[PDB]
Amino acid sequence: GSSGSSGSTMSGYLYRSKGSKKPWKHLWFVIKNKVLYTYAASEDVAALESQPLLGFTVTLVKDENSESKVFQLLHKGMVFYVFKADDAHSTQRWIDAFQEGTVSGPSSG
Repeated sequence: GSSGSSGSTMSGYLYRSKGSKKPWKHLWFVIKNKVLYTYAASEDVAALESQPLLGFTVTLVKDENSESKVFQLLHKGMVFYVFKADDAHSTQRWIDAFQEGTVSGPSSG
């Protein structure tokens, strides 16, 4: 329960990695139709890749660079790729953004 609503679920440059000690990758990402699309530039003409968050998972990682500003994209239980967010606040967003992506929301009403 925070932030208004004006734009896509989440969109911002992040750093992809296959784990620690691995080289980061500056790429653009977006969340649409509950799918994690890949990009290169904000003003891109087409997504580099597209991967649905159906069955996937997310979790916070200790990491060395950050303490709680970087997460990992789990898939079936195994880490698919790493992701670093600007600040902690952001991370949480991406996290919940990735968490609420695989799920469909809790039971209400």
